Amino acid sequence: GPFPKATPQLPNSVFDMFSMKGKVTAITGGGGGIGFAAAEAIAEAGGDVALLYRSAPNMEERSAELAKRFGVKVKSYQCEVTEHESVKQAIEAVEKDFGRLDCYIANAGGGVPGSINPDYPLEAWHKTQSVNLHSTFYAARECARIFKAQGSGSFIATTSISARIVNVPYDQPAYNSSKAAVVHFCRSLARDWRNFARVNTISPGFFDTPMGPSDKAVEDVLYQKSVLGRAGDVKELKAAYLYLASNASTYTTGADLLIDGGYCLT
Amino acid sequence: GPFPKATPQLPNSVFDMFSMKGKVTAITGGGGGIGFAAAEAIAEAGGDVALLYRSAPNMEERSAELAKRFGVKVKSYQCEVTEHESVKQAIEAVEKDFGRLDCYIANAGGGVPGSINPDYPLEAWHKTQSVNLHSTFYAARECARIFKAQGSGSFIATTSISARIVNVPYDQPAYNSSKAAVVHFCRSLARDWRNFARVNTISPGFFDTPMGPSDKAVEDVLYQKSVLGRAGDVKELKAAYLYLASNASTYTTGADLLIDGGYCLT
Amino acid sequence: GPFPKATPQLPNSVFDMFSMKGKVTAITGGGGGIGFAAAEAIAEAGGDVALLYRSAPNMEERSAELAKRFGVKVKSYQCEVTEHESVKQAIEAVEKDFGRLDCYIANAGGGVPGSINPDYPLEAWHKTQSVNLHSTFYAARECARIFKAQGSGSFIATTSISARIVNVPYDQPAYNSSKAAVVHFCRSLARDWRNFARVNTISPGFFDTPMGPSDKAVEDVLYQKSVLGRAGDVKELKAAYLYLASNASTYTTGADLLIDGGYCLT
Amino acid sequence: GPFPKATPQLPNSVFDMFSMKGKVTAITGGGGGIGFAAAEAIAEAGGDVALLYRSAPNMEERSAELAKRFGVKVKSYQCEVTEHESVKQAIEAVEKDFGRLDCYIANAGGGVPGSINPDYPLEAWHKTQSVNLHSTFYAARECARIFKAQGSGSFIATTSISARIVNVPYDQPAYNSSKAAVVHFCRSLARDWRNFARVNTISPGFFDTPMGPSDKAVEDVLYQKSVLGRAGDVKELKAAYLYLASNASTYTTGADLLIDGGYCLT
Ligand SMILES: NC(=O)C1=CN([C@@H]2O[C@H](COP(=O)(O)OP(=O)(O)OC[C@H]3O[C@@H](n4cnc5c(N)ncnc54)[C@H](OP(=O)(O)O)[C@@H]3O)[C@@H](O)[C@H]2O)C=CC1
Ligand SMILES: NC(=O)C1=CN([C@@H]2O[C@H](COP(=O)(O)OP(=O)(O)OC[C@H]3O[C@@H](n4cnc5c(N)ncnc54)[C@H](OP(=O)(O)O)[C@@H]3O)[C@@H](O)[C@H]2O)C=CC1
Ligand SMILES: NC(=O)C1=CN([C@@H]2O[C@H](COP(=O)(O)OP(=O)(O)OC[C@H]3O[C@@H](n4cnc5c(N)ncnc54)[C@H](OP(=O)(O)O)[C@@H]3O)[C@@H](O)[C@H]2O)C=CC1
Ligand SMILES: NC(=O)C1=CN([C@@H]2O[C@H](COP(=O)(O)OP(=O)(O)OC[C@H]3O[C@@H](n4cnc5c(N)ncnc54)[C@H](OP(=O)(O)O)[C@@H]3O)[C@@H](O)[C@H]2O)C=CC1
Repeated sequence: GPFPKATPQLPNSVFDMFSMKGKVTAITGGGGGIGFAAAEAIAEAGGDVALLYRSAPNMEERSAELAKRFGVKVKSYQCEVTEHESVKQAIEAVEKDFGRLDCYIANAGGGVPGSINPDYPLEAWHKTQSVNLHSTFYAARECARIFKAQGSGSFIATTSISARIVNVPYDQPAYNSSKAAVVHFCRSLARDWRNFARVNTISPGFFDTPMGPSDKAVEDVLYQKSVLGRAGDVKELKAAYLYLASNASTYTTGADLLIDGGYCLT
Repeated sequence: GPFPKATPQLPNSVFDMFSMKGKVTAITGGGGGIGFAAAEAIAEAGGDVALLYRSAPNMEERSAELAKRFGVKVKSYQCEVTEHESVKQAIEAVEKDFGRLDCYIANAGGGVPGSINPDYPLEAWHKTQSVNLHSTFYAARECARIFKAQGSGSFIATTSISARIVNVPYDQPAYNSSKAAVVHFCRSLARDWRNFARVNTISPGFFDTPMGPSDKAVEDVLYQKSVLGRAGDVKELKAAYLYLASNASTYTTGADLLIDGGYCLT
Repeated sequence: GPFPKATPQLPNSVFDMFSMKGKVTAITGGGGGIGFAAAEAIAEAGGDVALLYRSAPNMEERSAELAKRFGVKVKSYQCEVTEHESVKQAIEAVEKDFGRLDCYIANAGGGVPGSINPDYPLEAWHKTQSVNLHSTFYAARECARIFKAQGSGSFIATTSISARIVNVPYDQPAYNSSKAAVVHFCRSLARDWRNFARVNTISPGFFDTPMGPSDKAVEDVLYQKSVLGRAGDVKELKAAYLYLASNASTYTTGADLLIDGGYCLT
Repeated sequence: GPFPKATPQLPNSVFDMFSMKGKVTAITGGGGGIGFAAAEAIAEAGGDVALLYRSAPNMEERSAELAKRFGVKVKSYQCEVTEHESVKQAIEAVEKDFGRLDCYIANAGGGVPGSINPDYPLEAWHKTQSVNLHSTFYAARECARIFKAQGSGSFIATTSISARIVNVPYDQPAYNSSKAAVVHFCRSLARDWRNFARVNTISPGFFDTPMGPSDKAVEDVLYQKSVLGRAGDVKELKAAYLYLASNASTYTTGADLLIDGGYCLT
């Protein structure tokens, strides 16, 4: 269009920039460590939250608790992120029940570790790519229509240090490549969607979660590589999700927030 | 050690993590666009602010206004950042006056554009390195002592997109290299101050300040490179400075926050 | 077992380091611009070459021309890279016909451009990931066995500037993702395969092949962004492939060679 | 509209691309491990070489021996890279004695290690910056004139993994930041000089030279971080320097060749 494009009117108050009042956020892996923490940050900011889950229990009860706690709307939705159909239906259910969708957090993830050789099953590769990469694309694709119609939107993917670093001692090229794919996929989206949305990623290091250090051997690697000598606590991501989800970050697009206690420094 | 290092207690509330109450932040370039915006964010979070300036007028008046606005202590200090003695003295004055120093924001910057050839004065090169790079080292060196004695601290340097990309059409290798040096200097400090401080950088794209686009030619490059088709407003750096300065970001260290409206996506 | 690992015995002659005498190289996209250029480089260096193609015509005669021109063995193999069985069968045919496999160049690529939209078919996404990413995984999976049996190998993937920047004016997140994925997949393999092989990528900018600038609007961007103001000529990639394929690069692993005429600088 | 710019004269033979016959290369740190290896690669390719040294003994003999060995012209020059006049004096002498200057390799380096705190002398910071960063600027400044007159040139800086990662266990933010500075300074020159020169860097990991692993604690870090479990041998750099100095790399500008045995992967 004509240049320069309009600078938005912006709150004089930094805390007001963080407000999620009147805004709707959907979060996959909603029942998990990072996902629920993000939900708590956003619910505290006054935002309504859709918690998307697959196998997590008590989600209706956990939703009701979060809603009561913060005085916002929280509803849980079953969503199998490897299935486009399920990803789409969850998004359209959120749009229908809430009236809009301002933020999608593609936070569900997983995969299967292993060296690359003929002992690595072909399905292990594709399940891994499906859960981290294809899932993000299925969500983005459908969000694109909502965000374009609203003229606004914020897409966040939870990536990993594995997108830029190679995990040791348990090789996992599949998971590493799938997360790197997401990082640059989101960057491409930031340009693609420049007229109606921002797109950013958060790359956590090791966090105290069921997806954190699997055993003593990875813990020992963590204590050496993390300059802080410890795994993160999920509260330490809360502000970063809220930062990207809100008007705190209206000039932040195509960015990857590295929250890793210095893991990637050495 | 031992390992794991202890987690740091954090409030249950995401907004309480941003609180700067009881904490002291010193900010060079404190009379300037980005530096005063940062000061406003920190004062809003209840933090005390030392405003470090060189030639900016009415700093005593502007400091008192900010103090009254937010109900915090604000005091200005003359500091020439290319002189280690001036940098050291301002740091020691704030330490003496406020009793502590929790966050130093190495935000002052400048330099001289020009192609690298025999018409580029040696002093231009050295003034540019002094104002961006040496200044930061001078600050870090004296902050190290205070942070180590406190066992806590947050060091922030304002870098630039110029640390990772090359500006056009006006060549400025000196400025670009000086900002790249600061980004990795800071990354080096994050490992080095491990036991007592976090250190991070904020890399703005072009912002509407006296250091924003030189002329129409730079403007035209910005309008097509930035996917948002405009320069930033310093309000949109505010939340990022507070993020890093506070307990919002306790597992964030060695990071470079890119806030560039997509300039670097390409 | 113990450290340090043995330093390889190497020629005093730098030109001898480039020799591909007694080495077998397999190259997907072998009938294409970049792939045949690399074949010419390796044939000249005295290497035997397996040319892997899908639809390219006259491959038996082109192979014959190359073999005669350079006095090496050259054979063509039909290989559809989106299918694991065809990738594996080609690799195993080469191993049998040539007796060994020293270097594999995962050079075939493609994809479907387009904005991420409900108008972007799921099939287009998966076709794009298949030809660039899955293909590379399928080759690597099978090479791992040969390479470790041998105690040596060099895996090379042709990536793109699209791995690290986003292409304009024609959005293509699928392709950009898939190439980013390959870059870090190869980095993960470099660690994975550390005892028996080296793994590196070459990321070309725009080159004059059928995969080069698709129209005048892409050309105009290229002229602005490449500091050299032109597309590459495939001869300008030849040395980089020979460098990685040979003993010229025995301490080079996990690297991404950017050959882009400065496309990524600004 | 002089776009597109003509593609240079490109040898059809990959080995002819590496030829340095009729080309003059000046190498600081010429008496050192990497520098002399670079000189041998370039002498073998038929290039004339100026060995620039500060304190290295027997340089007149070592030059004469390299010249006789390869049948090229080799001369030595006393050059203190921290002083602009000495850098310029050596450049102008080379130009006068050899007639030309096609390639400058800013290879000299050093510095003083240490944590950043009041015990790190201001002089130590400035020495470190001078030897790595300012030296490179001093060379570039004067090379620009020669390259402009020639319409051609290849500027190479020897950087380090330290430009991209943080060394451990012995902190060295000064050295790290200076090297990072040089990487992006070079990237900036690649654009600046785009009409008459190419500009690239080579980032070695630890190599077996007096600037290699200082003690067994560094060695132990090296053996666990580099996937090849050993320090580099200087022969393993030769081909990379030749690659950048010659027509092997005519579309390669603004690139950083990482040659680190995978040190930066994990
Ligand atoms: N913790 C760590 O050390 C790190 C984590 N990450 C990333 O953070 C994200 C969240 O993980 P985290 O909270 O740590 O761990 P959790 O195990 O607590 O959460 C992971 C979530 O992924 C969901 N999930 C997995 N597969 C599917 C699927 N097929 N369909 C729908 N949901 C699925 C799970 O849902 P459910 O339980 O309902 O089945 C679960 O809630 C992941 O993307 C992970 O890759 C990145 C770096 C580090
Ligand atoms: N605006 C932009 O587009 C971008 C700016 N930046 C960086 O942001 C930072 C702040 O600049 P910004 O706020 O935009 O512009 P301003 O011009 O408003 O601020 C620049 C500040 O630097 C101070 N300064 C310059 N030289 C010295 C010196 N020798 N000693 C002490 N102070 C000095 C000035 O202080 P005083 O007036 O008191 O002399 C001034 O406050 C700089 O580091 C700049 O490099 C990075 C990317 C983009
Ligand atoms: N040219 C450019 O500007 C750039 C190209 N690249 C990459 O370089 C590589 C080579 O392309 P380039 O030489 O430029 O272009 P070409 O079109 O000349 O060659 C591309 C090759 O890809 C092969 N191919 C495509 N799909 C398949 C498939 N499904 N199975 C087997 N082979 C397949 C084609 O084989 P066939 O014809 O036999 O069917 C063809 O030989 C690609 O990976 C591309 O992504 C990267 C950056 C820039
Ligand atoms: N070896 C390694 O592990 C690594 C080395 N590097 C870099 O490689 C480059 C070469 O080092 P390398 O060959 O390994 O080690 P050497 O010690 O063999 O070489 C270092 C060279 O730098 C020269 N030098 C130092 N200070 C000055 C000065 N003030 N003026 C002129 N010359 C000076 C020395 O010259 P003289 O003897 O004549 O005084 C010497 O030839 C350096 O830039 C270093 O930073 C980068 C990564 C790793």
